[PDB]
Amino acid sequence: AAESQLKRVIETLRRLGIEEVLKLERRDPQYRAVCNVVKRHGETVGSRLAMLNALISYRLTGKGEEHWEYFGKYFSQLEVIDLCRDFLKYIETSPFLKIGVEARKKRALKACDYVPNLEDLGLTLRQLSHIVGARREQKTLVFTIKILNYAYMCSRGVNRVLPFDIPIPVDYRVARLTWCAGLIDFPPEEALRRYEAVQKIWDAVARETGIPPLHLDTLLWLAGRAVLYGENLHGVPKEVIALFQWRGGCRPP
Repeated sequence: AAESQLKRVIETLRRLGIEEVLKLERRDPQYRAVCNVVKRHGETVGSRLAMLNALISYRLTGKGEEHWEYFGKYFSQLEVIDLCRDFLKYIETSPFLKIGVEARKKRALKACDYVPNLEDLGLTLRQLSHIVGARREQKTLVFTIKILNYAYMCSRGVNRVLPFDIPIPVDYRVARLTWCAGLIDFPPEEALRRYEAVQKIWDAVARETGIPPLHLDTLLWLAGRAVLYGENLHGVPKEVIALFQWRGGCRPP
């Protein structure tokens, strides 16, 4: 089943080009928040704020979307002076960051002075892995690279396709979608533990479709909104949504 589902996924996602994915990224509320902050604060400060927000985008109790919207509103309308201090204050203030707030502050503090290199995202990922103390493939780090690409694209007014060798950010949602598409036969909880196995599947999809993993992430966001949450944004077509409804209860309420 897993082999035939992988083929179906590839041959369906082949109907979409990388240029269409890049266009969809402009619609992502994460992109919009980042871009609003970069326009307000410039590339260097805005990219650092977006980076720090991405680094602490975990244990959000289902509020990731609201959290990015709040980030964008908070910093788009506020002067930033001492970036580290201002970020730490934001962590304390946010309605969305209350779980483990002290450890969020400590992680942000580790990265507070770090200036990402937006034109060498591979070196940036390696540096972040040392700063944060995580494997390069860990969800929050690869997600941070995606967010940094959003900041770069917005700042420079360009498209830039991410590397194939940076894997997809595997959170419980992505694990659930992978299971819902019949690509794994072990449950989402186990998949999340074994997140590299999930990444390997999406790396095969990436290679065969021409859509790098961090861009496949965009498609999974849209498909997930439709299938898990019942919010059809019409960013992906009906046949893409249907991929993720292979298993019985993979349906909106």
